[PDB]
Formats: sequence, C-alpha cells, structure tokens
Amino acid sequence: PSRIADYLLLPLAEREHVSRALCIHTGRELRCKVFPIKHYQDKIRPYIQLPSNITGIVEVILGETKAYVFFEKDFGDMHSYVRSRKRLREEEAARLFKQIVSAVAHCHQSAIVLGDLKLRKFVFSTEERTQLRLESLEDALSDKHGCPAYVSPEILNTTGTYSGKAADVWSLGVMLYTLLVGRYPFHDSDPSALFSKIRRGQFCIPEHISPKARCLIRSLLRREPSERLTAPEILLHPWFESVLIVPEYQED
Repeated sequence: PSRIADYLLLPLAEREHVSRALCIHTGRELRCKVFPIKHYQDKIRPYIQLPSNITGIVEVILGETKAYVFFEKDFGDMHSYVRSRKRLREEEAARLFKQIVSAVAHCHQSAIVLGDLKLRKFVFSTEERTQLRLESLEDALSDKHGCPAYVSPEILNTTGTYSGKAADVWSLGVMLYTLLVGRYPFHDSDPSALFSKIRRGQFCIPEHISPKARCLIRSLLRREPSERLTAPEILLHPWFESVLIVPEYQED
C-alpha cells in the first residue's frame, strides 16, 4: 500500500501518472503526480517559484530520483466551460481572460514561455468557478474535430525559429476570440484553407463585439509577431476597465 510522507496514494480512474492523495490525519483529498526530478526542475518548478498561486500546487515531496507533486482537485477547464456556455458575455470573458493573461504575464516576466496555451490549459480552483489557475502539470469549437486552431503564422512561415513569448500572445488572441464567439477564429476543417487563412490573418469578428474587445483581439492576432501586444501590455488595455511559497520537502 502506497504511502508518501503523510499521504496515502490511491489509483485514480484514469491513472496517467496521477493518483488520489489522502491525508492520513484528516482524510483531506488532494491529487498527486510523480515526475523524474530532472523533469520537475526543468519544466514544473519554474511555475512554482514565481513571485505574485497561479497553479494549485500545495507541496512537492522530493525523493531519491522522483518528485511527488501534490495539488488541489480542480472544478473543470475553460474548454468545457465555453462549450457548455456556448460563449461568454463580455463582462465574464474580461474577468476570466484577465486572470489568464495575468498568469501568462507573470510567466513571461520570469522568462517562461508556455508554448501550449489553450482554453484547456486553465481550470477553476473552486466550485464557484470564478477563479482560474494554470494547469502546469502536463495534465466542438471548430467546423470538425482536430482543428489545429493554435497554429500561428510564424510556425507556417519563418524557418522554425521565432519568439516564444509572441507565439503565446497569438494563443491568447485565439483564446479571447473563442471565449467571446464560441468558435475559434480560424476554424476551417480543410487544412489548405485553414493554413491560407492563418498565413494571411483572415478572420471575422462578429459586429456585436464591442470596439474595445475587437481591437484587443486584432492587437493579439497580428500576423507579424513583433506587432502584437506583450502580455504585460494586454493588462492595461482599456477593454478590461470598460466592462469591469510552495514548499519543497526532501524524503528518503
């Protein structure tokens, strides 16, 4: 039977590298995912050590070779939320998107490129579903299934080399559009058409989206990466106003 510090580890219905972590003293229920420590240090730890909790990590237990990351259960992701709401009203979209952007700005200011930004990368911290956190543990909205909706112009043009931070901002643009409209801005099921529209920056913002929201979307989905807002700059965009330590313990 699997016991680590004062937690009992139990298999989860899925069981990727994730388990149930029950506190032996109280029955408090967390989640645990195990990683090689090298991988934890390189890919997970940076997120924990930002100044400000954008993750829901409670603590990390560092064994011999492996890191046991204990985190809070979440209350669903933003992909499922948009799907169930169809699309968000501007006031909610702005509240939630500001939390998303604040997370990314923090990351970028410590030289952390995410590279995998999507609505499913953000999850609710409570049952209220008013506060999002970054899914940092590597753990419907198009014409058909499997739209590569986060493909940027850089990744189609250039030669593979481009700005990580500016590519994340493109992803913030796709996310913002999708929050407000309920479909991705580039959503063709035919990849020829999709890639053509992405390279040429061709998408349509419905008329009823406010002027401040429309120019913010446009300011993120600029074809030229150098022309996009930085994540810090997004936080000061007039749209928002218009509508509005993790401990590490060693073990044997």
